Amino acid sequence: AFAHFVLIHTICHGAWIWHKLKPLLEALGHKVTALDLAASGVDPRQIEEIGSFDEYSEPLLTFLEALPPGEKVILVGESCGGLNIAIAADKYCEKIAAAVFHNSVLPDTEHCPSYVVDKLMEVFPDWKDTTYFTYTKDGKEITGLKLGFTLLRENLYTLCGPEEYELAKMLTRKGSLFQNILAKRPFFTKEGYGSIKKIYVWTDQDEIFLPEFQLWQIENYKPDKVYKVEGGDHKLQLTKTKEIAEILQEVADTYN
Amino acid sequence: AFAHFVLIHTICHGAWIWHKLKPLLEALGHKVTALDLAASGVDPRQIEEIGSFDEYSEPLLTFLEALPPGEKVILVGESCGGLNIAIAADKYCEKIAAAVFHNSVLPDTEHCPSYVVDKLMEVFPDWKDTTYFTYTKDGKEITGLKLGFTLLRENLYTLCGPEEYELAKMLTRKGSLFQNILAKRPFFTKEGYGSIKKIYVWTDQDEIFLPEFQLWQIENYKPDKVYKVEGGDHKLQLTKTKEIAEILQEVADTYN
Repeated sequence: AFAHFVLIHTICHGAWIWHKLKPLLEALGHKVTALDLAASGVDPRQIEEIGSFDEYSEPLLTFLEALPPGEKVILVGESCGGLNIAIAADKYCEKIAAAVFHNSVLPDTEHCPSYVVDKLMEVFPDWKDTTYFTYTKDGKEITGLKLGFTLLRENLYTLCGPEEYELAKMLTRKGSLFQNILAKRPFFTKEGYGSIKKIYVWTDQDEIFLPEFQLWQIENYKPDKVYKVEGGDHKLQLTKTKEIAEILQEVADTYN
Repeated sequence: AFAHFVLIHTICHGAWIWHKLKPLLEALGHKVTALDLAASGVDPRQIEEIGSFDEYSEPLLTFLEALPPGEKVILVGESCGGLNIAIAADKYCEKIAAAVFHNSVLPDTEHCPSYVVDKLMEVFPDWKDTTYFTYTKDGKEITGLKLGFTLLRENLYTLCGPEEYELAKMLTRKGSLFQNILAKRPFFTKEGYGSIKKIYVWTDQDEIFLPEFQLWQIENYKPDKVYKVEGGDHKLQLTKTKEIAEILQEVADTYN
């Protein structure tokens, strides 16, 4: 079967991270949309204009809003993109056939929206040469970050080629986790987000979303299906692109 | 010998086009700077803010202005980047060891600055699915363009892999040739631009800067050295990355 996959990058990244996977999925016959979220990739906004993870999610919400009635998509979120998935599913659950988490945060409905980010920061406290700053938006102080090039090289792009790591150095931008804003956000709903099918894809060789974290997330909020990819690195859509496409094909054949 | 290469993308592109060549040059021991020009790549400006090719060149001029006395670079410009080279050389000629034209326009000092663009538009009049718009800046009507995806696929990225063409679809932005502004600009100077060493690199399999155009440019304004790369496509830094590095090494060993 064919599906429309909507690929959702993580903070400080853009659609460009999907530049290998998107043509491969298209070569299997799928439709693929790879969005730039707010203040990401070639989006014209800067992060200091964005006040919350919800506002950061606008391009995804707008895209979903534009789907004609009856059209459903499979969302695919990497790393912090799982929070964009949860936000989207609480507005447009009827348009989501399934959500695929790709070395991603997996929010739940019983704890506040910051819960799995808080845990991530306990498991992986040292972001190496990443730099931080603060800005104010809508009366709140927001911590921005710019991912350090050593962190990128060693922990996110560990096994990626030099030409892929170069893209990351060139294209990663200032971003934010909006952790303190998530901490005060209404909880993700059982009727929206809680109802969607959730497929969790990961590798135990991820050097930033470490096994203790990912296995903690799976036990915290049981996915409908788990796929473990052997080898690769945090950026499985670069290091294990074919295996990810293979998994996404199966998802398309299972969930509609 | 080692050099500091400054890589200059063409209109509608960004530093990202150099993502294969930059690490290769670094693997030979060079220093490499790959800039985003105004309103290009992840630069925060939009094209409608930019009024001339000189203003478009600002990041290059600022970078050159920041070089301490005595430091010289080798500029490398692809496609329309040769006009950024000429603008830069009329301000900072003493900081330029050489300029390398990479399937690039080659402005001169005897004709107005638009001369080789006017000729390009005669040789290659049909930009396929490229779209155009107009905006006004500093009292002039400027023609903007967004490169068509068929043009990209067939004429610029002809032999590039699907994952490279995908990057182009994702990351190319609205831009401008500023042709009518170039047409009224003071001529490039003999003392500045005219004095710099000019190395012209091309392939006769370029499907947009066609052989008639490139050979016309070489006869119009004789380069100090010509290198013809066999095969590849317009984006030689993607299809012939090693050959381009090889040539740039020789340039570094010849010109300082």
